[PDB]
Amino acid sequence: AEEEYAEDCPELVPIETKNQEMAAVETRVCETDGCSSEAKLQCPTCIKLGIQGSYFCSQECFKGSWATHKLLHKKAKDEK
Ligand SMILES: [Zn+2]
Ligand SMILES: [Zn+2]
Repeated sequence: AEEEYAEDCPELVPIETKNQEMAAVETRVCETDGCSSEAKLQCPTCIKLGIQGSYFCSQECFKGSWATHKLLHKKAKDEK
């Protein structure tokens, strides 16, 4: 054999909030489709990859959703 995947689900991170600016952005739900909870955490690997949103509600929930979330990281790119 050669090698296997090197994916990992480390401790999530808090969503960098801001002051009560006029041009603020409300509404924050768990990224998971089957989770309508308040999103407070964010995906670390996402910030690096370059994906929008990616906000979780809790680690306990992230650990699970990660099973599918990780798949999102490897989207289906095309060449036109
Ligand atoms: Zn992510
Ligand atoms: Zn959640």
